Amino acid sequence: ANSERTFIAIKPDGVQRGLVGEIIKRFEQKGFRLVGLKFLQASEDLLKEHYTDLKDRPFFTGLVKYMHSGPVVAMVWEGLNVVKTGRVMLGETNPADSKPGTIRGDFCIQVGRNIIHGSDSVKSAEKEISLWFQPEELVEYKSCAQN
Amino acid sequence: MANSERTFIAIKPDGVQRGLVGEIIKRFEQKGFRLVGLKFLQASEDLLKEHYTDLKDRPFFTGLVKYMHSGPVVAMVWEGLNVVKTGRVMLGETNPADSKPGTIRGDFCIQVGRNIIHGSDSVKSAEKEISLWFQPEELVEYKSCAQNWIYE
Amino acid sequence: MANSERTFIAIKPDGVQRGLVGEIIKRFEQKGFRLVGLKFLQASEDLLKEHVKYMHSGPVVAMVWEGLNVVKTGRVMLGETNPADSKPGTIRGDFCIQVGRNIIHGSDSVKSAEKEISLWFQPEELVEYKSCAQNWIYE
Amino acid sequence: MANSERTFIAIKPDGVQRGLVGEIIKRFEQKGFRLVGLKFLQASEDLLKEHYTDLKDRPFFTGLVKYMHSGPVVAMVWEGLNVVKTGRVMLGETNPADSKPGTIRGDFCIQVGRNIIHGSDSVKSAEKEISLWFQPEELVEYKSCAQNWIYE
Amino acid sequence: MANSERTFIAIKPDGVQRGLVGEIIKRFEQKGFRLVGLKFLQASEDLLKEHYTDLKDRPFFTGLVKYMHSGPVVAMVWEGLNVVKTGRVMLGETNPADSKPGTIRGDFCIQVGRNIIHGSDSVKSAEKEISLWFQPEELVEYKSCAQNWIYE
Amino acid sequence: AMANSERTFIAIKPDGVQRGLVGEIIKRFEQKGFRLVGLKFLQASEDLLKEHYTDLKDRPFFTGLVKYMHSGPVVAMVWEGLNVVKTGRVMLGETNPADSKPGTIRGDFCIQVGRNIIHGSDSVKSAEKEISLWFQPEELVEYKSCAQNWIYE
Ligand SMILES: Nc1ncnc2c1ncn2[C@@H]1O[C@H](COP(=O)(O)OP(=O)(O)O)[C@@H](O)[C@H]1O
Ligand SMILES: Nc1ncnc2c1ncn2[C@@H]1O[C@H](COP(=O)(O)OP(=O)(O)O)[C@@H](O)[C@H]1O
Ligand SMILES: Nc1ncnc2c1ncn2[C@@H]1O[C@H](COP(=O)(O)OP(=O)(O)O)[C@@H](O)[C@H]1O
Ligand SMILES: Nc1ncnc2c1ncn2[C@@H]1O[C@H](COP(=O)(O)OP(=O)(O)O)[C@@H](O)[C@H]1O
Ligand SMILES: Nc1ncnc2c1ncn2[C@@H]1O[C@H](COP(=O)(O)OP(=O)(O)O)[C@@H](O)[C@H]1O
Repeated sequence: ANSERTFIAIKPDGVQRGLVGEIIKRFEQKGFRLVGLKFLQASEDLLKEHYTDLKDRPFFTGLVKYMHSGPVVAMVWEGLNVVKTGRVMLGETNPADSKPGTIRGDFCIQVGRNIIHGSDSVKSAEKEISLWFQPEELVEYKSCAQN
Repeated sequence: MANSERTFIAIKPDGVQRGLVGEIIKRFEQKGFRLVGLKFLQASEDLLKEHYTDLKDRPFFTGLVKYMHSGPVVAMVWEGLNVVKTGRVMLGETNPADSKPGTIRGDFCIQVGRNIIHGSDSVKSAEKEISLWFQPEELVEYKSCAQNWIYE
Repeated sequence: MANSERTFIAIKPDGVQRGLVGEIIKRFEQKGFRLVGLKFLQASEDLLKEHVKYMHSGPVVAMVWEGLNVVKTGRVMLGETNPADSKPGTIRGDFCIQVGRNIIHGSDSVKSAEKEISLWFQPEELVEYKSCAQNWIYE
Repeated sequence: MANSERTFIAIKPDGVQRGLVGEIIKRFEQKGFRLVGLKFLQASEDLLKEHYTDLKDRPFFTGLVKYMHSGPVVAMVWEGLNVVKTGRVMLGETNPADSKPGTIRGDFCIQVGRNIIHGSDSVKSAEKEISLWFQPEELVEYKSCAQNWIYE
Repeated sequence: MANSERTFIAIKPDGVQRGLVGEIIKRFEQKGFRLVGLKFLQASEDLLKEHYTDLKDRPFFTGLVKYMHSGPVVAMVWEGLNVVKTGRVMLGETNPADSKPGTIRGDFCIQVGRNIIHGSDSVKSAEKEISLWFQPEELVEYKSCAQNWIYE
Repeated sequence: AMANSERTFIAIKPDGVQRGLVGEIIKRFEQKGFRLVGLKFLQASEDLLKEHYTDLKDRPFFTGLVKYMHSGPVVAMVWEGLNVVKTGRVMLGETNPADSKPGTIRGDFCIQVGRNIIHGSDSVKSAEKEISLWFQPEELVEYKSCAQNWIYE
């Protein structure tokens, strides 16, 4: 359980508003280990697969186009309960319901521009990780402290 | 439009005296709200009693006005989607002991009589407080750049 | 005297070794509590504080903070005892992962605070001073 | 009287647009200077040409006034010992590429035409800038509790 | 054209291990530079020997390569006016003891053998280092909204 | 060899404490990589302060300096690291805060030379004198951190 991994993606608005370092800092100071990190403009096919459970939803077409309008930071973090805690750190889906102290609570307002994505479960994490990262891009090392 | 709601935020004299003006403003800037009005003044007793007119019959009303008059305040107007209620969440609760960490009052103050900040509790009180503290000429209009990334 | 309530906060070795001492003290200063005691030591015979090896393996920063409801609010600022339910914005919510390797301790109650303060601090180490912003904190 | 020196500090439109108002204010508050005046406005073209009258024959003067008029600015007056000279040191240099890390311009901007902030370069120019931008009632007098620990 | 200059910035393994990645990135974001490339990897010894090829005859070369290979590094490309020279200024000096407070090396490290960050020293070095560490398809290309307020 | 075990004495003056800057100052030394060795909180007596500032006893500001340093509690610290004495002074700034640059403690947080919030040993000689004056040897704690492997080669 100490080696659980989650997928975190900084959406284009978050990149455009200069929030990459702030977001990464919150995961670092929390104690989670950085495993994968890349910067890319996600293709429309990749995004449709990423949000496949929401294709019939009314906001899907605009969601895929907005996630394609700019580059994203794709990340993998490792640690105990990182999936659930990552979701807690992110906030709620609607930033209006995200508490102060959370990433979405502190830094954004509207649900269509909520700066960050996080996996909802281990099953979604393993699917998102293998979708966004090849296995050789995931680094394994012993981060300090921890123990 | 919904993305044009406005609220009134005031940094109370204890928040100014303790050097919290920048910290408070920064929270509204980084959240994505747009600064519309900003002034710095020592509010008169008449202005404060009209501001707190719904509390005229509370036992703490006289002490409230005297403390709000004991020093300068920062009066502000912030604009954005749901800015009134979201502003209240960012401030915390009336009693800072009920304000959770991460809120302005939860992080920076202790006692209900010195809660450093005020925020409009409703849209109707907001426009009432805005017009009370600001003239229409003092409210600035500008399209910031990141609104394409703040709103759809 | 209401505003004169005191609590005992201890930074455990993981907090010290991860460089969080100043960050933790800052959260109490910016909140408005008054620093009363502050010392640095490797603790032995910790069998009185608890009712032991990890607290003896390294250094502990022991503090005494004063203010209205400092015991209750101090525990709010630390976060829940498990870091998995601790909210972002709290000390444990921001910096802590698991329960065993905890970074910080805070007094459970006023009665516990009085006991822990008397055990860890001599009376000569508790400094009384009037801070300037305390009349802007209290009514 | 030396501890009562005042300077004029203005956050330019790019500074407001990029959300640096609270950050800039925080640096002056944490330094120990006293906030005296604070207002938010879109400066008229006459006010800006008067503000930059010593540069009217420069090739960039026209673009400077237009850019300064392109958005709202935050006008400020700060008080303290050597606040004019120290204010310039905290801002950095005219070209952000010459501004050192730790200063406002060094930390936050890149090119001279977009250097987010203005500060008076002398007591004389500060006196003129403060009168040009502020009315006398907009300057607030108060004693902060910090001053006994800031000045001997 | 000048505003499209690019530099290579690497966070060294000690910087990654001490939890400084976000701090370092934030200094480049808040300054106004545009992130162009970003990757996380454990660099091979041959990559590291080519990167520091001008130092192959230095007595510390073997220890430098081993240390740079002992953990994963964060590789980055940043774009902006004078980003190469300004990146050096933000980094500090080779010896952290000569790096001023406010710089990355001056704030965050102590020993020359563990100075947490690398940055290109020249435009020629940056072009060599960028193509050494990145492939062209990894260099992302976009119009940051916050760019009409950074550049004239 | 033991160059990384050099120690300095840093004291947060009463104005630094009263203005709520204790956490800010400690953080700068922590994030730099220096190791906290000693830490205490006390209202230093006049006899202690006069010994601490003995080289200044004939200066015009000596009596005011001792009185102000006694008017409230100070945070006394010992920090350890390579060249921590000289580097600590750089992190502090100059005697006059008006000559202290942004990014330094005195440059960011204070204004006047008489209220410069912090003290730091000006030499290795001064440091061992100041450390023993304010601290007994059993108050100096020993530990090694995970970061030491990444701060020093
Ligand atoms: N009502 C909506 N309008 C526009 N976009 C939405 C709406 N609801 C969700 N989205 C977008 O779809 C993304 C995925 O939503 P979902 O997976 O249900 O929540 P979460 O973001 O917590 O995983 C969100 O990040 C958001 O940007
Ligand atoms: N019991 C009390 N004693 C002293 N002051 C109080 C008390 N209750 C409220 N106040 C002050 O009156 C102000 C207005 O009260 P109210 O509008 O009910 O709270 P809020 O400001 O959270 O909306 C508060 O900001 C607080 O500073
Ligand atoms: N060569 C230039 N190109 C574009 N803008 C300039 C140039 N020189 C100065 N400016 C702008 O005009 C303002 C006033 O210039 P000056 O008073 O000399 O600098 P400072 O504001 O640092 O005192 C500057 O802050 C800068 O924004
Ligand atoms: N004297 C030295 N001893 C050990 N390592 C060194 C020494 N000089 C340089 N290095 C290492 O080699 C790297 C490259 O050296 P150089 O290119 O001269 O410095 P810079 O990184 O400042 O451009 C440095 O960042 C440092 O980590
Ligand atoms: N001219 C002065 N007036 C008042 N106090 C002073 C003056 N010069 C120095 N002091 C105080 O005495 C302390 C010791 O001075 P000194 O050791 O020479 O400087 P530093 O503290 O930078 O080493 C200073 O930190 C300062 O607080």
